[PDB]
Amino acid sequence: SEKILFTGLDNSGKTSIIKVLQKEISQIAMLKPTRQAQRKIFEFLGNDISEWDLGGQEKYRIAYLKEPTKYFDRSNVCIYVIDIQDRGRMEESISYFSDVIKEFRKLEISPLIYIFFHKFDPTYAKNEGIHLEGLISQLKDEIRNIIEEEFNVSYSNTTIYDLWSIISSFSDLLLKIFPQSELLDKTIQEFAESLDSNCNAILVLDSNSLVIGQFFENEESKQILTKSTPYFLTLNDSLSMIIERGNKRFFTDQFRIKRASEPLFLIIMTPKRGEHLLREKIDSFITLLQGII
Amino acid sequence: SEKILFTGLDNSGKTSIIKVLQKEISQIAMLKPTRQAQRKIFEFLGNDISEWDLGGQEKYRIAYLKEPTKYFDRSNVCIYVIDIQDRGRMEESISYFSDVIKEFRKLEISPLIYIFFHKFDPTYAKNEGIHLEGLISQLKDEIRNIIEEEFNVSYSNTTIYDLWSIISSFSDLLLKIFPQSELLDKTIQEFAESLDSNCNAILVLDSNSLVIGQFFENEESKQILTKSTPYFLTLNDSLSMIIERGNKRFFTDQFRIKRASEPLFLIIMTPKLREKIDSFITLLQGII
Amino acid sequence: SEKILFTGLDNSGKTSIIKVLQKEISQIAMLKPTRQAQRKIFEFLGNDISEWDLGGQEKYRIAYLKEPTKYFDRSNVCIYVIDIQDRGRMEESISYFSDVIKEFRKLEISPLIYIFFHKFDPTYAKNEGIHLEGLISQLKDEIRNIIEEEFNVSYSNTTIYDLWSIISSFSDLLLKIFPQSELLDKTIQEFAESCNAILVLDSNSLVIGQFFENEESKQILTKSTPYFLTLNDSLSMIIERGNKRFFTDQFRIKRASEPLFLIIMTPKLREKIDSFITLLQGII
Amino acid sequence: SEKILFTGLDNSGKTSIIKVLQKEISQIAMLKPTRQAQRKIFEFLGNDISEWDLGGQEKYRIAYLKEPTKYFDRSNVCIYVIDIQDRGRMEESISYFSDVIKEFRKLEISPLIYIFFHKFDPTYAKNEGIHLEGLISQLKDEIRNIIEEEFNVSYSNTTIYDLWSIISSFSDLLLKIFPQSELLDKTIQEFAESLDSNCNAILVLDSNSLVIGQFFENEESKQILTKSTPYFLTLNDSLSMIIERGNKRFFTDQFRIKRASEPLFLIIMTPKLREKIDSFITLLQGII
Amino acid sequence: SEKILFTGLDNSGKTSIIKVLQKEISQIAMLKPTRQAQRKIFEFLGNDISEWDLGGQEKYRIAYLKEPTKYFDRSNVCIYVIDIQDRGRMEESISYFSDVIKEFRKLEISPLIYIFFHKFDPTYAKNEGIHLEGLISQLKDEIRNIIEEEFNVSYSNTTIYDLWSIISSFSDLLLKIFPQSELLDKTIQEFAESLDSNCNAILVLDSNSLVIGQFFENEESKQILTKSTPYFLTLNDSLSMIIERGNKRFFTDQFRIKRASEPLFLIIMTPKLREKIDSFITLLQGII
Ligand SMILES: Nc1nc2c(ncn2[C@@H]2O[C@H](COP(=O)(O)OP(=O)(O)OP(=O)(O)O)[C@@H](O)[C@H]2O)c(=O)[nH]1
Ligand SMILES: Nc1nc2c(ncn2[C@@H]2O[C@H](COP(=O)(O)OP(=O)(O)OP(=O)(O)O)[C@@H](O)[C@H]2O)c(=O)[nH]1
Ligand SMILES: Nc1nc2c(ncn2[C@@H]2O[C@H](COP(=O)(O)OP(=O)(O)OP(=O)(O)O)[C@@H](O)[C@H]2O)c(=O)[nH]1
Ligand SMILES: Nc1nc2c(ncn2[C@@H]2O[C@H](COP(=O)(O)OP(=O)(O)OP(=O)(O)O)[C@@H](O)[C@H]2O)c(=O)[nH]1
Ligand SMILES: Nc1nc2c(ncn2[C@@H]2O[C@H](COP(=O)(O)OP(=O)(O)OP(=O)(O)O)[C@@H](O)[C@H]2O)c(=O)[nH]1
Ligand SMILES: [Mg+2]
Ligand SMILES: [Mg+2]
Ligand SMILES: [Mg+2]
Ligand SMILES: [Mg+2]
Ligand SMILES: [Mg+2]
Repeated sequence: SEKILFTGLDNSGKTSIIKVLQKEISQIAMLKPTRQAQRKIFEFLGNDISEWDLGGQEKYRIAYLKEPTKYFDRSNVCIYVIDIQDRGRMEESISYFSDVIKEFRKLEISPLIYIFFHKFDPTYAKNEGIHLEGLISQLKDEIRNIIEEEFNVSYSNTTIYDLWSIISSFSDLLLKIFPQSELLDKTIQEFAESLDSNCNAILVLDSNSLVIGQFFENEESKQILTKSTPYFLTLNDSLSMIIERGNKRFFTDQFRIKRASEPLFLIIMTPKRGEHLLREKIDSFITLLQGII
Repeated sequence: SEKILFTGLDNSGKTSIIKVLQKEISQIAMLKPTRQAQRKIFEFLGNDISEWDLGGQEKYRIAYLKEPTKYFDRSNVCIYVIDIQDRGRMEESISYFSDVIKEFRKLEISPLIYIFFHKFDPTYAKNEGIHLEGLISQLKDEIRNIIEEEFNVSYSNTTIYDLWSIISSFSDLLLKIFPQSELLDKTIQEFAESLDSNCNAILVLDSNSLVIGQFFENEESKQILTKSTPYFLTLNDSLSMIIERGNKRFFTDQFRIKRASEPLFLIIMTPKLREKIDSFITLLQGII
Repeated sequence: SEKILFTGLDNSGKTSIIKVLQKEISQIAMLKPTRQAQRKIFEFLGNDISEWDLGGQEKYRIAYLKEPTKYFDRSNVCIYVIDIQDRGRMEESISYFSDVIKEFRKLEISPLIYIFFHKFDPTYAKNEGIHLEGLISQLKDEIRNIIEEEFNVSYSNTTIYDLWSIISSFSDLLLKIFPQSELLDKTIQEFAESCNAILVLDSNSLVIGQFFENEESKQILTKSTPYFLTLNDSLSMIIERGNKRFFTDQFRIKRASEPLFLIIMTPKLREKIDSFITLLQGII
Repeated sequence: SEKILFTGLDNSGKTSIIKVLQKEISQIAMLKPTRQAQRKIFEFLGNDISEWDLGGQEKYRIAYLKEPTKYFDRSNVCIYVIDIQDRGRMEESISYFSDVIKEFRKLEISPLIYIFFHKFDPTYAKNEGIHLEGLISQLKDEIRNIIEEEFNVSYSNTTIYDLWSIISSFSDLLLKIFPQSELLDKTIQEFAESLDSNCNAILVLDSNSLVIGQFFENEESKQILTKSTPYFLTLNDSLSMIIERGNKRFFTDQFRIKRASEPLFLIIMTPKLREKIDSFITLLQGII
Repeated sequence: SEKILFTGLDNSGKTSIIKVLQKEISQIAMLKPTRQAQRKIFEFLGNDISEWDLGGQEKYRIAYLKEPTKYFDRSNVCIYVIDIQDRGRMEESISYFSDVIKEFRKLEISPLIYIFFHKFDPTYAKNEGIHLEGLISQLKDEIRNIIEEEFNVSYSNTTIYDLWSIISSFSDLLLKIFPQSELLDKTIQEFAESLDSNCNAILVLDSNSLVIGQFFENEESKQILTKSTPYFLTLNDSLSMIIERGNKRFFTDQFRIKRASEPLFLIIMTPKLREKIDSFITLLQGII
């Protein structure tokens, strides 16, 4: 299987990120500090994945460093969550990150390192401007000096007030473990162009609502589709569909692949003024996706 | 202002019904016994209505009867909620119903009485069958002997597992307080027939999602629209729309009327013209 | 009957504050933008109080200013909520505050104005420090220029991450509407002298009386009382945890429907508590 | 590792039971039908245990039986949940239970079979009485004819309206996977007797609030401590202790054992000595 | 021989009903709780019948269910008596009834079940109204669910304040064991119409004063004769007769049938011929 480890200081936001990934946002208010490690198992495209949420209180971080084989071993990815709104605890956070990397070195493993600069809220980021960007740049410099190019590192700005920032970062991480064929993007890109200027955006999602494939004509089309899709997903699950809302038309479809348990979800967005997508075009597209993914 | 009173024994389901009406079903798992009377104010078509939820524990029921002018006076509608799954407490429920009716008599007021035979769940109703039907018929006989034709009494079977049963019963109650013109049903019927064989069902809702007008070509069209509308409303609120799914097409629209604060909601289901809709809405704005 | 009006821009936090007051914190994650005016009624010491939660989205603010008599009239207290983390919307917030004050002037009423500097979170205040205090000073100066000594104005810092900040501020507001006798504080002050802390709460868990020997005792009792309440309501009592001892009691007053709650924290006498309760029942 | 499997028909209540075990009762109102298998990992006295929640809708049960090695294999316990309020689906429930037992036989494994007669609510049980008792007796006969003494079977009446019904059954189930020494029951018994007539009830809980040991002088002392302890825990967790309410006094304590990660919880109820509690704790640390 | 079983909870009124049948109403005030089973033998139309009065206190009921073959075996009729004034013991009563039926199932016998809804006093029934009727209808449903159409069940409302209610129910019970020829009712009907409109009511009784045949022109004629007959019997016993009183005339006669030990009693009420009577007696002698 695969092991994904969430770690970081207490209050950094690890459990809230997980609650977003589980579509259980309503449980974020009732969140208490996580006690030791909480573990669950989920499936990504036919592969079972174990997820570890390490409670970040100091009494728990010490226990993690006392029995490192129990917690840090066999990790394929380490998600390290930093509360970028809490400058006063950043030095402490980098210090605990150095301890975690040191444990990986003693175990002689090199998991993918994914840093979530978390609580990067829209309101907070707008009011803080380049002052916040400079702080993140200093954080990366400290992280690079600790990593010393012995680990692969990725960085993402995340916030529970932007579901896409969490979904796409977690999807990008899973697709680094399970790389996709270049044919996938080439097929999606060619399908969009075969519609002749009548395709603003496409998403291919799995049963966890994680992103398997994507296309965006521009930044505005990306914002419209990624912000509307969760509500269309809620509608689909509660009830193929065609939805006209505002100046856009949405085509939604479910399809299965051989190796995965549950169906995948396809959504295509076009201008409302555009021609209706021919069903035979969507079906041939789905047939290729079933052979590529 | 109009006064609507929720009363009945504890555990009968009054607050859960209100939570359904407030679109807050998720809080039903968190419900505690209601402490005495809880009150809110909402608007229905430009009229304010105060809503009283009276906690049903015995210590509160005694307080209600000790100071009747503070709780039962000026009530325009009394909703009496009966847990029809609790046979063992029905005699106590009817007994307390007699007390409430007596206080109305002493105050010399005649509010509309609306019985909610509540917790009429689909699974429960299917397993209990004619026994539950006979048990409800016996409850009605006891209520009739208490009322003695001195009050207008309506009945409905309700359950939180059927949102339509609660929404349409409460809408029916409010439309008895505020009667509609006969032109409304005629306009909805005439608009439906003007679509040839291409109009299965219509719903006109207010901002509380209460039913102001309705049309159903048959029972199957009624089931499809009433079960699907709550999810379209959640989508519309979370974001004019058109939704095609299966063999049906759904048109949703919002329009305002002069006397009401928030817009109304129109949804039309057809098998799979903006002018017909715009002209329909214009007629509704002059009638509703 | 008294009318309390919650207003301010959308996203400022008004409904979350109300949810804390209703002991419904678990619903804050499920909150959506409030549509128009949501109204409820509750009792405070035998008095009925109507509470108005005005949705702050611009389309609703335009409707409030189009029909001022329907929303702002007969207001006894206006609670104006400002997201002090959102400097980018502060000019917009002060401008709408000016419009609200103007409607009060045209109605010729003078409600108590209670400003909540909301989202004053412990982490945010720790990191912003003195820069945030200067910002609050600028807001007070603007509000002063708008009020022009025609309204009584009070200020409070609030955050859903400090339940006491919201409970005490709202209690302080209600005690300005319904003033208490000075004998209440003196009776509590003298009972303790006869004690690290004392709270007298009503059935809404609002603060009717309080005593705190020092800042440390205050933090201990204020943070512990909700769970002592949760224990009580869900279930007199005597509790010992740590180096402290707690005494909880319930009693009724003549004009109130539900009982009041008394909790005393001492370092670790029935007759002295019963005489203290007797005096409270004759003063509150 | 150990594997616990929740299965049964859709709507039987499996996920609600798990929500109670996870101290997330507030989320029961938000539950949706479970899609295929949901899996979590928890610790019981130092042992990692995988928990499988198999969604019960028919399209999922067909998938389970198509690939029985992926779902039923290596199971230590099978919890089969039956909605005993839904007589109309009991024949369907027993038939799927027989299919599950058949898959265990083809795998040549013998998990403990634990039947939960769920939704045994206080109100429903009181109103149905002996009529429901006879129906449960008929269910046991069908289960026994399916088992044919090839499996170990346990039965429990459960309901989300009685938290102890679910906690104690799940605790009883875990203690059969990990049998305890007879010294634990004797030690708890002797300590309660060393207090003379000053010990009404004792509970020893783990960090999951599952029951490791228990003592009850009589049925009334059992109902007082079990219904009070969740609020004594929520107090302690959200915040040693002594509490006096009514005619009772309570002592709470936390202690750790060598092989477990988180502390255990001890609570003693007496009618209204620190050295005696410490020595009793020291004994438990060498026995558990 | 035939076996009739009187059973039911203590205080239900079993022994009081038997005292009415034995013409010993004066002993009702001296009744104590019956200790275990009391047994008598009486003759009905040439057939010996054993009558078991089972004491209903719980310690006796437990003794019955411990040795079911001694008490319940070979029963031809089980009379179950329910005090319908005591709602607080109806669950206990229905539960014990379920136990008795379970013993008949294990014995693989199917006696006639006769339910006496007892203490249906005129004053109590008048004051309780349809509330008592619903309760009896509820009890009837519980009995049906317990029986599952495996037994013949009859019902009657009985009370010691209406001798006819007890006499006619016990008579109807015995005639179900020993069905009569259809020529009997046709003969009584034909004799009545042969007297023109000069025949309001007829009773044919045995030496136990049980009703072998009856005829009533209307309800008033039934109430007059059924209420006057007990005193006519006492006069006849204490001493053929003719009695004129008010606007009615009563003819009484005694006759024997070949298979019965003691004479039968014929009473005819007419508005105010020996030969007609003698021939009517002759037909009855060969039909009964
Ligand atoms: N503004 C903002 N707040 C957030 C965000 N994410 C989480 N929070 C809040 O931050 C607090 C910390 O959340 P948690 O998820 O419990 O943090 P944690 O890392 O799991 O803490 P531990 O359980 O001790 O490990 C919670 O009150 C969240 O509501 C975010 O993206 N933006
Ligand atoms: N099966 C079923 N249960 C229901 C239904 N409605 C409410 N309940 C449950 O019945 C219980 C009673 O809920 P409440 O709404 O608090 O009852 P109440 O009348 O408000 O009781 P008081 O607050 O004491 O007056 C709750 O546990 C609900 O979940 C229903 O329609 N069907
Ligand atoms: N950090 C922080 N966030 C808060 C606080 N209070 C509320 N929020 C968040 O701010 C957002 C706005 O909350 P609301 O209470 O709905 O704001 P509102 O004033 O009611 O907005 P309208 O309904 O449009 O009038 C929500 O996401 C809350 O979670 C707080 O004290 N601190
Ligand atoms: N009255 C009563 N209702 C219950 C009880 N437990 C669960 N329910 C209700 O039963 C319904 C089914 O609950 P679930 O837990 O989702 O059932 P499930 O077995 O998980 O169904 P699937 O996800 O399809 O497998 C929900 O509406 C619950 O509220 C109970 O103990 N008593
Ligand atoms: N009002 C009223 N009381 C009755 C009636 N029949 C019996 N009772 C009273 O009910 C009480 C019970 O009478 P029993 O005949 O001794 O009852 P039982 O079933 O024989 O009791 P056990 O001997 O213990 O089995 C007596 O006090 C009677 O006076 C009736 O028809 N109406
Ligand atoms: Mg956490
Ligand atoms: Mg309630
Ligand atoms: Mg709001
Ligand atoms: Mg489920
Ligand atoms: Mg007797």
